[PDB]
Amino acid sequence: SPLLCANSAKNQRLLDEQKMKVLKWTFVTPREEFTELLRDQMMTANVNKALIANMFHDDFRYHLKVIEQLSEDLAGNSKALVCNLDLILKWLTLRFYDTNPSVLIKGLEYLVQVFQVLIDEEYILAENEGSSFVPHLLLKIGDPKDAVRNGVRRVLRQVILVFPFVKVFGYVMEGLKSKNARQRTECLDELTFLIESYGMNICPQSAVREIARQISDRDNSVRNAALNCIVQVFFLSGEKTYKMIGHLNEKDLSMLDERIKR
Repeated sequence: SPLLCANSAKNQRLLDEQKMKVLKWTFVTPREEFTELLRDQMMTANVNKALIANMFHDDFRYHLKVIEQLSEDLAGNSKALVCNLDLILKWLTLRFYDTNPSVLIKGLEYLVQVFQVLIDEEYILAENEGSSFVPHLLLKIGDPKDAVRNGVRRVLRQVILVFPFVKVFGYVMEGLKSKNARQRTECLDELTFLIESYGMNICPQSAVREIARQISDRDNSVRNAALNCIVQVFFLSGEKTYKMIGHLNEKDLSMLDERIKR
């Protein structure tokens, strides 16, 4: 019984969601209705039933096992992975809310192997796969742990190769609303990377406004990140930036300009 079955069941899952027959995979915190839906869908998809059992075990050590098994299975059976990609991405989004660093690091490593396969096979993420996955992944970009943050960034920078970079930009932008200052800081740095990489086509005037608001943040790391980001906008946009940043604390302007230069 292979771990994952190459079938076309993803079509019905995508239709189910579009037609409102199952919950859209979106939430602040995942509760049991999402766990039951995912387990139902994996059942229906002929995912190995022992794997399913391990997937929804409470003990994180069975999650590490699941990831190890999927990682080994990926070389020989990439077709099956792709056929079940949406289920696997969903299962990892649940693991993003668990507090175990080992599970995050190993899940992120696996994801790097997965997205490399998608890139190599020229697979294009369904709208639903991207939407179900990226907001939850981005939640970890501000993790306390260095290896988690690096893993999230590595995966995120693969996602943009197989999913619209304008949509990813949008999801990163949402991170500015976090109550967590490290989340705001890391999302700001990511915006800077994306703007340097894609140019101002990816960054409308309204986003610039939004980014500039973060300069007045009390947390010094958020302030320094927003400044670096507006500076990068300045290098691509020139004095028109000053019309885009809205209207700022003249202390900011001093900090902005003294970073704009030097």
